[PDB]
Amino acid sequence: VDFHGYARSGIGWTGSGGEQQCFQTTGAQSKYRLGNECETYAELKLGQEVWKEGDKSFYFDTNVAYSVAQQNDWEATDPAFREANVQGKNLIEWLPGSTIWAGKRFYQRHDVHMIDFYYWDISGPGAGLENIDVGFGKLSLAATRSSEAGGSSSFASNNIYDYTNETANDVFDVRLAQMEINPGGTLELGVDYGRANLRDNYRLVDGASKDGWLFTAEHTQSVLKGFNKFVVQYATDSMTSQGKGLSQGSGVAFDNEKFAYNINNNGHMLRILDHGAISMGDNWDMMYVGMYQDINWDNDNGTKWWTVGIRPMYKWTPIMSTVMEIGYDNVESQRTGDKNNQYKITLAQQWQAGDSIWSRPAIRVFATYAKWDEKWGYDYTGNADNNANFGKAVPADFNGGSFGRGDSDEWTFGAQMEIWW
Amino acid sequence: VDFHGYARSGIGWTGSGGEQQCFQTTGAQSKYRLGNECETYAELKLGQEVWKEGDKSFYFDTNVAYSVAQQNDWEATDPAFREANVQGKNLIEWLPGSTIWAGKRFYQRHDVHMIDFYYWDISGPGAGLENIDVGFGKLSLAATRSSEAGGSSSFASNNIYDYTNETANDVFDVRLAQMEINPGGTLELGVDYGRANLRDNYRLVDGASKDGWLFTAEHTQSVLKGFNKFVVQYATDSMTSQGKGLSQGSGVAFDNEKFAYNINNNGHMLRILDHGAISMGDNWDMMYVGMYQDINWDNDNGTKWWTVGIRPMYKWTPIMSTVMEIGYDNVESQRTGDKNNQYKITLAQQWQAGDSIWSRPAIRVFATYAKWDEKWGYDYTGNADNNANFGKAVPADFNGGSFGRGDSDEWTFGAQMEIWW
Amino acid sequence: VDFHGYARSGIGWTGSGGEQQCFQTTGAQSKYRLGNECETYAELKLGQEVWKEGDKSFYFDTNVAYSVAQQNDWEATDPAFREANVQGKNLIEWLPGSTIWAGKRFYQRHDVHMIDFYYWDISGPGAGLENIDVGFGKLSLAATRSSEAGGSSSFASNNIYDYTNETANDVFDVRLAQMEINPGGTLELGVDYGRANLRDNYRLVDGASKDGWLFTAEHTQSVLKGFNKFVVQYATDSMTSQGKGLSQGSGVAFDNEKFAYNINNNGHMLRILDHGAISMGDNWDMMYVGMYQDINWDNDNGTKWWTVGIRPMYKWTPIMSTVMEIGYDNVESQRTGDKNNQYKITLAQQWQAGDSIWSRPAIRVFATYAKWDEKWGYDYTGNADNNANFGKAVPADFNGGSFGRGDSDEWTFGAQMEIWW
Repeated sequence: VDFHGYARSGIGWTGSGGEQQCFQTTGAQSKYRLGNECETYAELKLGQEVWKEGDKSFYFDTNVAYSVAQQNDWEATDPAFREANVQGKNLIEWLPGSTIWAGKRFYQRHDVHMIDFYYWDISGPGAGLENIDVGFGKLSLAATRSSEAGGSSSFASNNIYDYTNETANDVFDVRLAQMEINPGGTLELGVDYGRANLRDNYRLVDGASKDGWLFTAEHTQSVLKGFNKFVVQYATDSMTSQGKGLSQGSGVAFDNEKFAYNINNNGHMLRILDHGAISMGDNWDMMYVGMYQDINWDNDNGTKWWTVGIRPMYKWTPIMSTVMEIGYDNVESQRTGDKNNQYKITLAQQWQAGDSIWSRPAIRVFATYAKWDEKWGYDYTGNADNNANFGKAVPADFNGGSFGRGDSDEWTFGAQMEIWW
Repeated sequence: VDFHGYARSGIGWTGSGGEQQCFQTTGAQSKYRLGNECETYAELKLGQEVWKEGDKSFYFDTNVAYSVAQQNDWEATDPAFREANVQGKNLIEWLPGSTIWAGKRFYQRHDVHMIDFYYWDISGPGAGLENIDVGFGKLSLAATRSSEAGGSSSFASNNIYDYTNETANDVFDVRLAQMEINPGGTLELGVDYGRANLRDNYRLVDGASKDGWLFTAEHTQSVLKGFNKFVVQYATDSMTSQGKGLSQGSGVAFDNEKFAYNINNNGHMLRILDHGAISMGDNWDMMYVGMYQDINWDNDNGTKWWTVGIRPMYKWTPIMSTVMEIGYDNVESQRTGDKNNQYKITLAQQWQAGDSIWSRPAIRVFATYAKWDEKWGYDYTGNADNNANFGKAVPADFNGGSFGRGDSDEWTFGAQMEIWW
Repeated sequence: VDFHGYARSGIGWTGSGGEQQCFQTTGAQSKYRLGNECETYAELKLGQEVWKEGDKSFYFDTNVAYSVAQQNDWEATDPAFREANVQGKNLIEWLPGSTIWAGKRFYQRHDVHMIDFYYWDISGPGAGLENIDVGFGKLSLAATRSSEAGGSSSFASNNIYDYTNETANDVFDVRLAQMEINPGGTLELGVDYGRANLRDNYRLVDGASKDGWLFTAEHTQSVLKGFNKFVVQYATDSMTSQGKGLSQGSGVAFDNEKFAYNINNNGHMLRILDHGAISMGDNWDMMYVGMYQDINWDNDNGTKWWTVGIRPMYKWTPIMSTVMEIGYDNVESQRTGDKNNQYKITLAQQWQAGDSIWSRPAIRVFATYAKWDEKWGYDYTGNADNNANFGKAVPADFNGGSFGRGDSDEWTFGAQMEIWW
């Protein structure tokens, strides 16, 4: 039985009082993690090679995830059964070294550690033919699925509230990788096409985006005993809302009172990313990220995002270090032109099982400080029926209420463990 | 740590549109599985021999099941803790080779693969003395439990709605097996007696069945490098509703609005079964089933069921085959004499880890087609209070509404994995 | 992968009718377990040493618990993710043999088997430095967390119902152990300080206890090839309600209708305990417990508790025994001076994997008998709004209703498995 996973768990306090709090800029899609995570999260994998005959083999893999608030011992929770798939390597003579798989599986996820941001992830139930050797590089094919809460209707109606049927979306993915465009550099290219797949006779709202495209290109260059990736992505319509490769072609959302509202996503998004990890000598290691993301929608409710931060680690011993992280966000509302921003600074003393910034288990003792000044927010007051601006970007003082997080300060501090096995 | 289980997971599409659908005849208790399963289902077992001293040993066993819709990545679910038992072999000198066990355990289940039908299953919490050698065969004894949602009352009342207390049922099982009635053939005989066990002073409805019998006889004959089982079962009253060995002696049910209705089951059932798997040479394998089941109840709401189907596999290679399944159902309403029926045809190309129709992991690519013509259905419109025919078999056009599945067609197709380890 | 746990599961019946019942004296905090447990409970641990370099190592540990009613096969449940921590041994040169850990962890629990009573348990999320060698003994330090459902308010109000905010409590623990005060004897001393940690600006009710102390001293003396522990504990205010080391400094509770009531706990508690297990020769083993616990609160609603019982085992064979348990409780209401009491006698024939009263797996067949005479109870009739005595100790016949369990009898009997691996 193979046992693997990820887990993070801990204890913390807030300067001003009570249990620890975490800071994320309103409008951004990520927070700088170090000493800024507030949950016990864990994935327990148990897989096993069930048959091998020479080169031919069949691997079985599973993954059950748990997320709890870590404010008590006995914490009950509905766990999520995220993967249960089978991969068969070399079973097809004519296309050697390639795998065929089917099942619920996390498929080639591309992410950015310090921000816990995943920029290319189409995982879900699915199937595919992986690593076909095309000579200059390796070609892979896959189809995965997702499905939005409602968004379809049993009959034509002008009433949005009639569109409460779960509406399924399909994604077709093609990638070409490990192409050595230069010395030390590699190039991957991928194309994603997603569409809402409707039941016989159901209909979507008028103006519903229905489908879309995602185009990815990533260059991986080896450097300073580390690496540096530079990405460029472009998405259209149904691919813009999630922006990782999954489609939401229905345009319909829901208030907590189950009333439907309209989150139409026709428009486009452009992402420019560069992140990496380099070692500069024997006593220093450092991770870094820089990004610019622009979601411009037809309905003027997009955003323009900027981030940068660095995590330099200095090693006193092969198992004791002092890690520090500094990050900055700035988000501008497409609808109002106002700007939200913040910056975080964390200082931690860790003990890892490795001489790397990439090595875990790690045990930390830390202190974090953050100052923000947010001038806009999302209007979620009311009901999607009571409110006509439900879900729209509005200024901080709109109609005398307060929107946004304010212009304030805070510091927290505590102890935590983190680990992938 | 011993790791075992079962899991099935995949992706699919329906000809006419949307995610894949599955076909089961209204009134039948099973569907022909190949390319006709719509869930990710999985059982993860982790057991371990905890003590051995010679012949004497103690085994610990557990089983946690998960069922999800496989239409998304993160799918939370309440898992079911189905087994947690301890079996002690040879601990009793005077009755050698026998085991004593206690705990929640799946106990000697008899089922029919292609239809996923279990015809003899009394699993649940329980205890027993297993495999006592009686010379001509092996004798086993057990007591297991079940409990219906409500059906008991704290005081005598004429009001059904007063009978909302969980009512427990007990089962006492005795089997005698591995009797060689002929060359290559074996005979098992079993008797099940179930009864509702009431709390001091509680009462059941008038006319409540209260108890019942299940009688089983199964002959296993070795043939064509395979086998063929022929079963005959007979049940009375409380054993007729579930019809696998568990008792439901209260006769009370519940609408989604929690109103109680009366599903009295006095009557009887007779089942005739023959299924098996045979290899005809080196390039062909085939599974087959034939059944006739008649539930005749005192209230005229029974059914008369017929099924037949075959799954012949032809092997191109020791790991590539083409499997095909053809099945047919026909159910007649006891109350109305009308008949529902359907037939399915599936064609699949698989890759297994074996040269057997019985060997998994398996990875499939398939297409299924089904045509049905149902003339009767169950009336579930309304409320058990609003409706007086709530839950009764009624014709397709009864009071102008539509009951049944209709007279239609459809085809689906996709990819799936399946595996027991 | 290391696999460990605990599990208990089984089947039972009640003399007078229905599924088995269990007996616990109203007002006591425990029941004598043998043949008196009514659930399938289980903890599955999967941990693993992930890195070792000489003396230095990092261990990863997890624990998922399941509790079900064992009255049916398929029993769905929300499981509780109770531990997920990392312990690093010898990572700090200057304080050898000591461990630093962080994460959700069960930390040094002290309990009494036959009554399933835990008398010193501060487990929960947390962190600490363990086993520092102080020469005469070993010194350990830790901080763990808990959090009450509500009890805090966003603004000052006189209305209790305004205090519905989850209010977090912190605990700071210090222990000094393995001090050989005598030949064969050891002494542990510990101090716990708990307090409610409020969010900036929140307030607690007036009179709220807010904090408290727990003082523990335990002497472990080796005897009759077994041991005997003698404990003395003293707690004040917020430490009195749970009385194991966790703080509940808010004083607010909640009716099932979510109305808040006031369970103020200013006061103190004193506990005197002595329990142990001794072998007297080769054919006898016996566990025993004696306790006196007095919770005296400012609001007159405390209790004065007394227990004693013994579990003597006689061994016919190295794997067959006859175990018997006899227990007695007597609880007196501080508010009314009335007394509740009961006594239990169980007789069982077991088969263990060991010649010890402490050895499992065990498989039992038993019969239990209990007679009680309760003269007081807690008033839970009504609503915390409807009722002004909601939650108070009141006599058995108060206002003509019946409170308490009565003056009665009963016997049950069945089969069960129990095991820690």
